Amino acid sequence: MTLSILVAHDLQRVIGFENQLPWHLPNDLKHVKKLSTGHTLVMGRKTFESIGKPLPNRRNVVLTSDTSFNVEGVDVIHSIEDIYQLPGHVFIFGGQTLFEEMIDKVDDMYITVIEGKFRGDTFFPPYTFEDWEVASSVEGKLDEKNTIPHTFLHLIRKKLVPR
Ligand SMILES: NC(=O)c1ccc[n+]([C@@H]2O[C@H](COP(=O)([O-])OP(=O)(O)OC[C@H]3O[C@@H](n4cnc5c(N)ncnc54)[C@H](OP(=O)(O)O)[C@@H]3O)[C@@H](O)[C@H]2O)c1
Repeated sequence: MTLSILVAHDLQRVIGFENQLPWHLPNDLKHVKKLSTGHTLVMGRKTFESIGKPLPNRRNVVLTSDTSFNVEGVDVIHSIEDIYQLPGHVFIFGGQTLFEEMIDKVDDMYITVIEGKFRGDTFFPPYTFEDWEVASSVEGKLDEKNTIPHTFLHLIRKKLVPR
């Protein structure tokens, strides 16, 4: 069951400020929608509270220690271990804590690199391309509504081989 990270981060790996995306970029929300519709998003509780409602047309799974959590349209899990039981293509959708927890465990990552420097208070963990093969790299198209340069990366973990 393919396990992927799904994230947008800026040139300094910022992913959030005051529990919201620091950028306004409609084409990347379209990207997220295209990739995850019909599949599963796993997210930590703050990320979920940030969006406020489940994203439509896909399974929303929320990781929390709160056994009181029960939101309509949302499935709850209480540990990381539960992620590996989830059927199908599972995307780790945030936030900083969950990415830190999962970056060493996922098969691959769909990263939108936001090609600017924003003020942030939450970050994606450092990673090196030494470890990740660029399966694809696609420059986002800019327009009136989408004015920050950005790049769609699909990265796949490199195998460790002798020599
Ligand atoms: N740029 C992007 O693509 C993107 C995408 C999504 C989110 N974000 C940003 O990320 C930020 C939030 O990140 P964050 O790290 O502060 O919060 P987070 O990871 O979204 O939520 C953390 C919460 O998840 C629960 N949790 C995490 N690990 C757990 C475990 N092993 N077992 C049980 N529960 C666990 C805990 O909830 P309880 O405290 O309820 O137990 C924890 O407080 C927001 O600013 C958001 O905008 C960015």
